[PDB]
Amino acid sequence: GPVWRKHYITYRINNYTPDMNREDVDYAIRKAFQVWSNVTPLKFSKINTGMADILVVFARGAHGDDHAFDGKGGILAHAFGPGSGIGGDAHFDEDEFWTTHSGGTNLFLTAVHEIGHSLGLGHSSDPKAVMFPTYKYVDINTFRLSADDIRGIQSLYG
Ligand SMILES: O=C1NC(=O)[C@](CNC(=O)c2cnn(-c3cccc(F)c3)n2)(C2CC2)N1
Ligand SMILES: [Ca+2]
Ligand SMILES: [Ca+2]
Ligand SMILES: [Ca+2]
Ligand SMILES: [Cl-]
Ligand SMILES: [Zn+2]
Ligand SMILES: [Zn+2]
Repeated sequence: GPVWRKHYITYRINNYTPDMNREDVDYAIRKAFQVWSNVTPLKFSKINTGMADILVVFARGAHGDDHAFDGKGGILAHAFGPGSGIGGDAHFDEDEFWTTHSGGTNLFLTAVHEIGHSLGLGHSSDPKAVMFPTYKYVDINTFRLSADDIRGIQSLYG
């Protein structure tokens, strides 16, 4: 698959989940981008106007792309690999209950996984990997990418 042919990447939060405080949503997303920028040459910037590379969206059901969300449970989010338009964008299922910790589905951890896809990673067979298919909560205070994750992203971006 493709990679981003540039190191300065922008994101915009299209809309905010009513589940969380807006500042917590901003924080979770910013910290998620930071995870990946720490291990790559990529720099992520939040923009408030115009078209961003990565649009962050909360939506439910069929929401205008090829893939409808499915209510509470099952699919938590999806994202599109590098490219123009919908490429890079990360969509979070509003039928989930997004939380700062483990009360519902953790937005930070979900966002790390989705951003990985936005940057061109597929899934990992390592259960320790953030790119493993199955969501599970981990202590976010001790959160780190696996060796499988770091190798994955550095093979794409150095
Ligand atoms: O992005 C996606 N890839 C997929 O295969 C689906 C299903 N998976 C999920 O909804 C999802 C979201 N986050 N996590 C997760 C996993 C492991 C650790 C972690 F921190 C978060 N899994 C599918 C394409 C709809 N969406
Ligand atoms: Ca895009
Ligand atoms: Ca769902
Ligand atoms: Ca919700
Ligand atoms: Cl919580
Ligand atoms: Zn979507
Ligand atoms: Zn995935």
